[PDB]
Amino acid sequence: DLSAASHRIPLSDGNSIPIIGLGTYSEPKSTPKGACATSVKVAIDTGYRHIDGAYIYQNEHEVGEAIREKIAEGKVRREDIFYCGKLWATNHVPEMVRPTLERTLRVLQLDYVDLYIIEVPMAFKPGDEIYPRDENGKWLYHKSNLCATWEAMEACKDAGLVKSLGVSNFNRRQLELILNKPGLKHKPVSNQVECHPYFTQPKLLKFCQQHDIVITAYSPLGTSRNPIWVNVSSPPLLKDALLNSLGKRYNKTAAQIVLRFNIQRGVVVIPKSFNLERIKENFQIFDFSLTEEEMKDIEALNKNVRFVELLMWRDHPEYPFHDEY
Ligand SMILES: NC(=O)c1ccc[n+]([C@@H]2O[C@H](COP(=O)([O-])OP(=O)(O)OC[C@H]3O[C@@H](n4cnc5c(N)ncnc54)[C@H](OP(=O)(O)O)[C@@H]3O)[C@@H](O)[C@H]2O)c1
Ligand SMILES: CC(=O)[C@H]1CC[C@H]2[C@@H]3CCC4=CC(=O)CC[C@]4(C)[C@H]3CC[C@]12C
Repeated sequence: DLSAASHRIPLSDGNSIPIIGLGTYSEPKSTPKGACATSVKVAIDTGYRHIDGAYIYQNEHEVGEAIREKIAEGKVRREDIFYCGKLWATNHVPEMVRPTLERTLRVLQLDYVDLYIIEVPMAFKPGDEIYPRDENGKWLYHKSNLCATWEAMEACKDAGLVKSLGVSNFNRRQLELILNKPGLKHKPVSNQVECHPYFTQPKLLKFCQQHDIVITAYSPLGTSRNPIWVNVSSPPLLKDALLNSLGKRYNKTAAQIVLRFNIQRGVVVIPKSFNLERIKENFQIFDFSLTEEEMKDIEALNKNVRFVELLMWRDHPEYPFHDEY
């Protein structure tokens, strides 16, 4: 079915998305300059055809540098590359959407993005600062209006600036808001959420499937486990007994096992790695498959505990993690 040379799955709007991609978030202060660019280039050489980034990751220019260099040398045509960008909370005001996308296009120095998604359903105070916090370190929110922001996203697709529209960190309620929006033009084709064996997203996955929405699993390897923002109550996913046990059976690492798990269930995975060897390791998941019994035992590992809770925003009206799914 899926192979290293062909692993794109269809999107509801007629487009397709490579089932695996390279995540590009990396802690700014502790990341060498050019590391992201080198990684994207290595990923493209390894066979990746999907890159996931965000202006707020502060390396979107490196991502564009790498993509342009690979297109320039003839390694791939623009049409063979799939890039997903995101609209941060401080840019949800309708009039700000298009200018925000245009900036990303200018940073990448490309004509369009394959996918553009609302980064979080929560809106923050519009401005230069991506993390609005007053004197008391308190967070400066902003009234959200997903429907209105979505209409502005639709205009971007109508202008040909982006091929597919989607969302990230949206719960069932927030997804219905768009899906049932009066006079909806473009339905979201993807919802990027935390997904892995410890948080399988069983109910959100089935809901999305009912609406032909494809799920993209961010933090598919369980995150970098940075205590500054990651919930480490759960043990390291890649140290899991079953996952490592299964890895031995197929002579694959636990990481490869968890990635295969999600793609086999139709979930797009975007593992991040700026390490030459691990970039290629994560791509080696088409030369084997898991049995239904193993798939069930892996899914049974779900703990319903998120590595990415973002508790500091649990008070925001659009906080998505309060609801069951
Ligand atoms: N939309 C959202 O709200 C949201 C939130 C979080 C993340 N994301 C996106 O999702 C991407 C993926 O998630 P993430 O970066 O949080 O996490 P992740 O992909 O789950 O894990 C990354 C961590 O795993 C390491 N790693 C990679 N391959 C490995 C392997 N085979 N064995 C052992 N360790 C390995 C990486 O280190 P090395 O680099 O040294 O290999 C890094 O520390 C992001 O980079 C971003 O593009 C989106
Ligand atoms: C405020 C703060 O500490 C920052 C540092 C690391 C940041 C996170 C880095 C990863 C990330 C990627 C996204 O696409 C959405 C938001 C998140 C989940 C960021 C939310 C804000 C954080 C938690």
